Amino acid sequence: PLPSPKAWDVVLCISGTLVSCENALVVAIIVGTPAFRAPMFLLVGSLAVADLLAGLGLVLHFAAVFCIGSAEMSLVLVGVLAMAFTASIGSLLAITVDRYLSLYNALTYYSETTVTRTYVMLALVWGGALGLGLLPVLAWNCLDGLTTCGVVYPLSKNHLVVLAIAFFMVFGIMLQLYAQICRIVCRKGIATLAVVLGAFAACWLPFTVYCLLGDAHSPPLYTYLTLLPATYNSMINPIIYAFRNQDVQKVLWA
Amino acid sequence: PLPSPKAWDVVLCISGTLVSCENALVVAIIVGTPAFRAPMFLLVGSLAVADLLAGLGLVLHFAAVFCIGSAEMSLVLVGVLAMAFTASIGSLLAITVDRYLSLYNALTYYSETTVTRTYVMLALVWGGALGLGLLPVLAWNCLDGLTTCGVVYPLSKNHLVVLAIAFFMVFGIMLQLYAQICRIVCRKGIATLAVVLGAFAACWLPFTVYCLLGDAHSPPLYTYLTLLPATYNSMINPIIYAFRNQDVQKVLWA
Ligand SMILES: CC(C)Oc1cc(Cl)ccc1CNc1cc(-c2ccccc2)nc2ncnn12
Ligand SMILES: CC(C)Oc1cc(Cl)ccc1CNc1cc(-c2ccccc2)nc2ncnn12
Ligand SMILES: CCCCCCCC/C=C\CCCCCCCC(=O)NCCO
Ligand SMILES: CCCCCCCC/C=C\CCCCCCCC(=O)NCCO
Ligand SMILES: CCCCCCCCCCCCO
Ligand SMILES: CCCCCCCCCCCCO
Ligand SMILES: CCCCCCCCCCCCO
Ligand SMILES: CCCCCCCCCCCCO
Ligand SMILES: CCC/C=C\CCCO
Ligand SMILES: CCC/C=C\CCCO
Ligand SMILES: CCC/C=C\CCCO
Ligand SMILES: CCC/C=C\CCCO
Repeated sequence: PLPSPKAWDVVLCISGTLVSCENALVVAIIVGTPAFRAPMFLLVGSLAVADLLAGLGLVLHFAAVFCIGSAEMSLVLVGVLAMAFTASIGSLLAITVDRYLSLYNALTYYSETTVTRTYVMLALVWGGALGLGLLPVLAWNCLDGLTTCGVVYPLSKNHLVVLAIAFFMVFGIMLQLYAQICRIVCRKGIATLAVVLGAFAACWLPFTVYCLLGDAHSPPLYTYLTLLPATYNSMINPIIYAFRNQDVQKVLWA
Repeated sequence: PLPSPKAWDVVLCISGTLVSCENALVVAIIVGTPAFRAPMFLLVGSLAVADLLAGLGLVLHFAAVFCIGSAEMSLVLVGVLAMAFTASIGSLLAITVDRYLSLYNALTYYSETTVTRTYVMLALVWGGALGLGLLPVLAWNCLDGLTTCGVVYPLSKNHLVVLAIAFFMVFGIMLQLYAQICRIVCRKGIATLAVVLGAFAACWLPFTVYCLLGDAHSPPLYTYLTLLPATYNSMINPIIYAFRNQDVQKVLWA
């Protein structure tokens, strides 16, 4: 007797499908033409790949939990979603650091070296995504039943709290970065970047705060209500970061 | 008299006494000489006042819980300790940002009167210390029951989680700042900055992590064993930030 899907589960499956479609389009645009090989588009490509992985993981997780039942597969796919979300946030941070460094090297008349540091940032982001996405597989999970399980069933409470700590450190870093970018160029662009930062924060603060204010016995509705904004953020990230470029729009026109 | 204090509380009382003595000396040096009116010395004075308040609060809390029993006085003093620690963190952040901006304006050629930006930072720090140190004297009090007390008995759990969230945002901000200062300045004088940042992280991470990984029924020894480094941080802050100055040391030698 496989569980019958609920409304919220179908909602997350649909959102995962939409995210997968959008980020597949973005990745296909980037990789199809050999023009986009600059270290500026590599970070956008990494973010798009991470979001596409998250969407495909959502769809495959719904399918493998409610259509083709398996117990040793849902845990792996949940780990994959965790890795994809961590990689998405790391790529967002890498895209800001690079953007700040290049306004900074543009109003200082210093030649910029961004051929190796971009590779280092990508390697660090993906290593953090894999090292914070392999814990549910073998290290940190409540499937043993004696590990104070967290709000998410496959994930442990301590692992979730570690993820929240890392996210808040990243949020502080990217609040400083969006605070200096507001000073170097100092008017509508400042408002637009503030709106972008607010859109990023209003989508990830709910879940990353409920992770600390939530208990294992809390209603399952809260998990969906706080995780849906994360999927919405992954949905809107390509629009802000990939379809706002003139070259990508020109490729669309062709 | 009646409570019969344990061996892990006289240590806290003597640590509070040492912190109070050191920061009283620093504040006396700062305020006695009328030459110290620069914004940097104002920030150092604010940090010293916050640490002196923390030490005096520790001593008065020991005296008022273990020598002259009073629940209301104990709660008020615990709120005062929370306010003093929040003000200390805010003053450290203000000192860091002011030092970074001084380096920025020094290695660039733009200068402005920083007599109205330091006042705003001090107002923000000393308004957030009261805003985050008024909750125990307000509805967010756990001694009334039905409030899932945190690792600290008078303080709630949600309040401690909010404090940890704010601290981790501040830690991310000051990790970005201690990386930019490491980039703008640049060779053996940079490891000192790493040592200074360690003398803060290794002191404030234990408690701010145990606030999230701790439970109400957890042993009381953990609270003391993780809050002792927090007192050590306020003990060592004047040595790093006040007795390393030139004018302060010159006045001390006289
Ligand atoms: C304690 C608080 C004020 O510190 C911060 C708070 C947030 Cl939300 C974000 C960032 C910071 C510190 N970064 C910062 C602040 C200011 C600044 C300008 C005007 C008034 C006060 C502060 N200027 C700066 N220039 C380069 N960094 N930077
Ligand atoms: C994801 C990670 C790499 O980002 C950070 C991590 C920490 Cl611990 C602290 C800070 C940042 C981002 N600030 C930063 C990074 C770098 C940089 C230099 C070399 C390699 C990689 C990054 N250069 C910079 N210049 C101005 N800020 N800034
Ligand atoms: C340099 C490295 C930077 C690291 C930054 C880390 C930030 C992480 C924040 C947040 C991490 C979110 C964790 C997602 C949990 C998955 C929930 C799930 O499985 N839902 C199934 C629905 O089907
Ligand atoms: C712009 C504002 C910036 C705010 C930054 C906030 C950081 C807070 C960090 C840490 C908060 C520390 C909380 C102290 C708890 C008191 C424990 C106690 O009472 N022990 C009694 C012993 O006698
Ligand atoms: C930023 C977090 C770095 C330290 C690791 C946090 C996890 C603590 C695990 C506690 C193990 C005892 O159950
Ligand atoms: C814009 C920031 C809003 C964050 C609200 C966080 C809500 C915390 C309560 C989560 C429910 C479980 O306790
Ligand atoms: C980062 C601060 C964001 C606000 C989170 C705390 C707000 C109070 C919610 C308490 C709800 C408990 O049922
Ligand atoms: C420098 C990093 C030190 C982090 C140590 C944090 C350990 C906290 C464990 C608290 C567990 C109480 O249940
Ligand atoms: C450990 C990460 C940093 C190592 C150096 C690589 C980046 C060069 O700027
Ligand atoms: C408290 C908000 C501060 C953000 C930085 C704005 C500086 C503009 O001069
Ligand atoms: C919102 C708090 C700051 C408001 C005043 C602007 C900063 C001073 O230049
Ligand atoms: C990679 C972590 C260290 C951050 C500072 C970068 C220094 C650049 O030379």
